Amino acid sequence: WDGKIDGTGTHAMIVTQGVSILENDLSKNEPESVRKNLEILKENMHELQLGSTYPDYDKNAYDLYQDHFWDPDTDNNFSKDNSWYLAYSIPDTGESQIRKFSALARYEWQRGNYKQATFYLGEAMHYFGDIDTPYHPANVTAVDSAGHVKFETFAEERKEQYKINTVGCKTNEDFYADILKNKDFNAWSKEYARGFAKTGKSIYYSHASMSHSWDDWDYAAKVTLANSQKGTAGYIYRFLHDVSEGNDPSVGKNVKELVAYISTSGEKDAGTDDYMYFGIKTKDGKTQEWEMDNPGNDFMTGSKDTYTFKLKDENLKIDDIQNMWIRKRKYTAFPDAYKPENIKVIANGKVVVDKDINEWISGNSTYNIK
Amino acid sequence: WDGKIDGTGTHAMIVTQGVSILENDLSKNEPESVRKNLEILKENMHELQLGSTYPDYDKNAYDLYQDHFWDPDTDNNFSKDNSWYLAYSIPDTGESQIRKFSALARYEWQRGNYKQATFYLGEAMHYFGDIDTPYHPANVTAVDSAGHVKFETFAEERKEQYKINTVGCKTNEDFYADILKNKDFNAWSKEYARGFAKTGKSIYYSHASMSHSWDDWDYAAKVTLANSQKGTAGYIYRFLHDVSEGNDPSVGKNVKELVAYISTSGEKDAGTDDYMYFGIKTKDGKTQEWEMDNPGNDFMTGSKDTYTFKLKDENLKIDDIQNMWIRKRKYTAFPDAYKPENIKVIANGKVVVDKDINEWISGNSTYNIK
Amino acid sequence: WDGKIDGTGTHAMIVTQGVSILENDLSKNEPESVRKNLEILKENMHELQLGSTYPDYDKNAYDLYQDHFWDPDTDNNFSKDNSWYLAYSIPDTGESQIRKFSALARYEWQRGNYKQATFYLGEAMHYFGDIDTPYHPANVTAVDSAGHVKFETFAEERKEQYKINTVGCKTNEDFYADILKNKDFNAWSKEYARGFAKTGKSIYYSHASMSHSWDDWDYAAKVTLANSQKGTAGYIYRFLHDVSEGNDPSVGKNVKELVAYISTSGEKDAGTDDYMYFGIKTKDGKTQEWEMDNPGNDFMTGSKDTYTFKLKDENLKIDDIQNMWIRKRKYTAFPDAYKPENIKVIANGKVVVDKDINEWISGNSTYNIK
Ligand SMILES: [Zn+2]
Ligand SMILES: [Zn+2]
Ligand SMILES: [Zn+2]
Ligand SMILES: [Zn+2]
Ligand SMILES: [Zn+2]
Ligand SMILES: [Zn+2]
Repeated sequence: WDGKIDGTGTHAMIVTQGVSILENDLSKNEPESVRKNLEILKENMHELQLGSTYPDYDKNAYDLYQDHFWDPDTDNNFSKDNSWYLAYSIPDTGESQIRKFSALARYEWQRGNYKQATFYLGEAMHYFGDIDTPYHPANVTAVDSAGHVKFETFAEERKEQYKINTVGCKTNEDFYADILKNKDFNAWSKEYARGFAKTGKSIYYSHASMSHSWDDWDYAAKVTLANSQKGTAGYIYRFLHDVSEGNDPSVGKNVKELVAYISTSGEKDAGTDDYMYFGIKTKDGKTQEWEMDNPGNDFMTGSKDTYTFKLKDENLKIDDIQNMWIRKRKYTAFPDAYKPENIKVIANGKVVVDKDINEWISGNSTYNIK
Repeated sequence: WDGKIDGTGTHAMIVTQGVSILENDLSKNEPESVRKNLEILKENMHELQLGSTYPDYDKNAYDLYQDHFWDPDTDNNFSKDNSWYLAYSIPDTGESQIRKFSALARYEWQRGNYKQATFYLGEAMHYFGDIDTPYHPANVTAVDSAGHVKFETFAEERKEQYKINTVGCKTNEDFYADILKNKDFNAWSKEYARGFAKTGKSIYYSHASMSHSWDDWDYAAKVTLANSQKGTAGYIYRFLHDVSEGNDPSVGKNVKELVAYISTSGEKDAGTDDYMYFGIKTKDGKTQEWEMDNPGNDFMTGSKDTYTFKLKDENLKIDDIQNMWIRKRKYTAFPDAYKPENIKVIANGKVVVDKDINEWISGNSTYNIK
Repeated sequence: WDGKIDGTGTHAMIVTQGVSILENDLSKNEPESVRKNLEILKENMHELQLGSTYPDYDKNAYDLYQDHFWDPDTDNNFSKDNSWYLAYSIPDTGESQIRKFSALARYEWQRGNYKQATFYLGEAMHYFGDIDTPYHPANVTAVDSAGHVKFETFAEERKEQYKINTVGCKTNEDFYADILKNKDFNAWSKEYARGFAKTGKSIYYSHASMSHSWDDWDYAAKVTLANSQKGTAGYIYRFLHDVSEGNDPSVGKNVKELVAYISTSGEKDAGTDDYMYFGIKTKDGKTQEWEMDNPGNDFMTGSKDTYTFKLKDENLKIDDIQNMWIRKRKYTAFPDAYKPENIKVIANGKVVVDKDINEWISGNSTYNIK
């Protein structure tokens, strides 16, 4: 969808209505922790709005230029195993960005950093809104410097007519109750979000592609903006329950993937053009390394980069992973020292590592995170 | 496919061959009721032919302009639940039109209205033929006022060379026998039709898209017109067995959806621009309402409109639904009375309500159907 | 991918690296038969390279003009049953060409014809490489006389930077060990290859379609060429194990399909324009015939044509099929005798019939193969 850097536009309308929806549908029986966390979120509405529009205007989204249109099966295809060369990091998808930003928001909320938690939650909802956008051509025709297309600017002009204020039921029944059933957030999210995204692709073909009339486009905007608002209210309800009840979604499960979220210092020359690798060592002395490389320019000064790693040994638990590190390898003969500010490592929806570094890494060097 | 308003063209050839196929393959052991109903259908061939081409030339198909090309997974995506905002009616698909017109044909046949039953059966086969048409671009390039494209007009010129006169086996064996196995018509139809539609999408990419040669196009027309004729013969065989044996496909199952087929009187000003809602009330006093809104202009004078409703409570049987109604809500301050001629409600492949109304509904009023 | 008729280019690089990969990853425990067959393959590298590029420059690929881009679900859709008119032969797909050429290579290797076996194996890998090529528009824009597109010529210029030399593990662990688990080669191949092809379609939409930048294209070439090389090393490892251990993948299973690979003599006028049919007769006297017809010109002088037949009776074993034949039917009144040189029939991954003919077939005649 469209949105503006000041926290206005379609994206901000969707998360604003998501909270309004929950306030209207919130059952009388919901626990007081959930009701109290909803009021903290309401206090931080402006951050939720900024978060919701930010990803289209971030720099780190690899110089470029933004395109937030994926085939709905991308995430599923990338999860398969066999079909990915394991030494390469997996690219970000709208599906994986929802999970990463969700894990970050839960982590921040729990340590009492509500401003930052809500900004991250907004960013998760941005990507959910994008995967529900009914636009799936092979070749994109962008009309602005932030990578939006005409269907989104058309909906933007008309956004106020598509607002909804209830999902049709209270949070003790059907839609909302089914969202709490699966404890594994990542597993739930993958299936839940995929349903909305596939319906958006069907609607692209039947009503929103460029050959369709303006009436069809208006209809496509109405139904997909109502699906966006409903799906968004569902994520927010799930979020409130997870942080109120102190749910850990990672509890017990194998570690198939690890996600690194790396913040490079804003200091002049802190970025690097050398090869960077992430590595682990398990309890039984087996190791795995990965290349950290996304399409654009990785590890630029002041960037926040995301790398997703697929494990070869699928039977591991988080507690089996004893050590982790980052390793630099010189690309040229000329020094290009690297200064990370902080690294967060996420496994099954939990931030398991949050380490401030703020040290220069030079030459061919291995920096131990743990 | 192409077709003409007088019951000629590719569509009419497909249903004509569908009956010819069944006459050739009809086993010696088929019951006399099936054989007798086949002769009544043969007597009404002209209606089957008109029905088969009519939907491209109907008005109510929302002013417009017609496009009968859907992604094969549309129906499946729309059935999911979670991914549809329940207050909105679901849009018609080629898949859902086959089920609606099939239910109407069975209903009419059983009350001895063979002309009308066969016209409805033709209309069901029109939509099956369309979903088997190998044309699935994101953007459609229509070449006539009825929304046809060049692949269909190319096949139209060559239609007589693609005719088949047998599916390769008798109705006591394989293809035909498997069609009778599943008693739930709607469930069978969904899976059966989807196989032909997906094969049509594969063939679109390998042989029928515009970059392919004329030889490839001819091959695509040959195989997909033979699949259309075979699939059509199968539906007709299933129809003959269902009406001969007095099968009820709705028997026992939960009501997940309700379909309203509304005929608005042809009387001047009978149509309306006010908001229209459909509603039910179950045995335990729980209610649900839906907005009736399709992309074009709903409830126009003399129109026959179709609305598909998704139930929130998935455990209901037909006999649990005690009352149903339609409710009007004024859009402007100026009167715009509405006059329906008849409403048919369909649940799991059965016409459960068939009520003649022919009364003016005004103001903000609730009209009880039952 | 691109490639040249002299056994150079991207395709040849992929199969060359596939062997290099296996040499690096080959476990110390692999049996000496596997190690010895790898050295015979290394001796025949030039044939593996020629095989890998040949299919883009063959004539029989039906005059035309080549297009090796399929939707990933094509093979799966064609296997369904119900959705194919059984009297017509099924068209070739990248998926089915991998299976056909694999069966031919295994057959040749076993009779000691290593040159020809390795050339066939190359041809199987050509088609695997194509289905892993991330290019899936509805309409193709070819830029050379062999049907290549700009994404492939762009990767061709840069091919040397994308080479990999290991899959990341030894052949005693994970990736490689899972490849030997399923004994039914055809079943394994269908699922294995489909994973790579679906990932290629996702990458087409996110990075390789024409609207994406050059950086995105470079990234798409890197990951998909590494997937091609990895998948290719896996097929080659499977091949070495199947021929070393004398595996029969057909053992026990029902015959759902039969594949005919027909070589027409190079003699002047050996080809034919008459209708050609293939037929069988089972132990219980039941027969089935099929039309042999592909989109282009079938049975041209010196051609090697492939026809895939779907059986109606799905419960048959290979030993139930007693007789097979080819039947000619005059198209015109003027003689057009046909001279086949050899017919190979393949069932579940085994060459079950290999008959030299080299006899003229005239008029309306049935030629018994067995
Ligand atoms: Zn957006
Ligand atoms: Zn976006
Ligand atoms: Zn049509
Ligand atoms: Zn139509
Ligand atoms: Zn190629
Ligand atoms: Zn090729």
